[PDB]
Amino acid sequence: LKLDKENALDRAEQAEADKKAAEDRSKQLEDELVSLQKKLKGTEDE
Amino acid sequence: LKLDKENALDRAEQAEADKKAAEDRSKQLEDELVSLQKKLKGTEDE
Repeated sequence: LKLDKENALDRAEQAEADKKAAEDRSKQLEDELVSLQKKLKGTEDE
Repeated sequence: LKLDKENALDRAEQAEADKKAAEDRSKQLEDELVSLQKKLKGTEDE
């Protein structure tokens, strides 16, 4: 049914939204591995 | 519709696989951020 696709799609769509969120978390963490590494090196340089 | 529960379920498996890969990266990056933070603080306290 449309409801089985809608539910499976909600899982897929939400999973894509969750990929966006998971990607936002991981790209932000990578940006923050850079900020932490940069700040680590900020502190290492200091 | 009829096969979309299946296409969307497989899409969800893939979308979940990718939100998971992004989330696994978030966790790995979270561990690295934290490691960098511990090292940053190692260097900041230093």
